[PDB]
Amino acid sequence: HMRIEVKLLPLKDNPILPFNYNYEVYSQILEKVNSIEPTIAKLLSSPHGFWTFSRIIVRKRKILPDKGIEILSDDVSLYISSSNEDIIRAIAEAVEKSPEFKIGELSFLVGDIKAIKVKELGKENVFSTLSPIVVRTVKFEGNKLRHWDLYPHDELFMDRLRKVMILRYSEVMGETPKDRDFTIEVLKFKPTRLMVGSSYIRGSLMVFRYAGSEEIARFGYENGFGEKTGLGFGMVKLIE
RNA sequence: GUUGAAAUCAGA
Repeated sequence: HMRIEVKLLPLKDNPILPFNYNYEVYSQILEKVNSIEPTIAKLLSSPHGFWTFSRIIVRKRKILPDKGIEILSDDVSLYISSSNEDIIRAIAEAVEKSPEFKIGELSFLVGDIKAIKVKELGKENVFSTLSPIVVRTVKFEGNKLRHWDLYPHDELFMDRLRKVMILRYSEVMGETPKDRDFTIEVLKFKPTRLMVGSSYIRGSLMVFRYAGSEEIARFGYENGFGEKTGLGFGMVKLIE
């Protein structure tokens, strides 16, 4: 359960963070890490989600709807997580060696990095999404193939999330989990839409209660829930 | 983890 909090310090003031940063944070960690440990960088780039990171966290903020999130605080925070402590250790080094980050017009500077004290998981957990959760299927639109994104109110959601976690689990943990069952109940739910590169990915910001396989619970906690976790999706905080 | 949240919403 290696999880870090990277602190970011905004150059200048009246700083405005753009709404869609996913691809830019992803590709910048991917390079920084590639310089230090090319071998791990290939894990970060995998479709299978060997790690997750969160929304850029701005504690004191206000919404400017056509521009972005104004940072009224001194600092913002990124939370990176992974079940593999080699990945976490490499990201921490690489980011320290190349502390500059550019997002849109803005530029940050990596401040203190902190390992995070992690509460233990029970039989039943209440999770909250730090980055939205993505579950995709495929559909024909006319003569074209389309990503079609699912939300928890969709009938196929639970079915596809099970399948994606079991599949992800086997690839990154190496074997299938002994216990393949779980159910989740949605407490609070909001839809969101991110532009990553050329495309739009839709997902779920949500609070939910998980019940089920202990090995899957702990996998999603560390590597994120759902798909595209590598692009900063599906990361969850644990709560009471 | 002071985000129980953060605009936009099927895209040519």
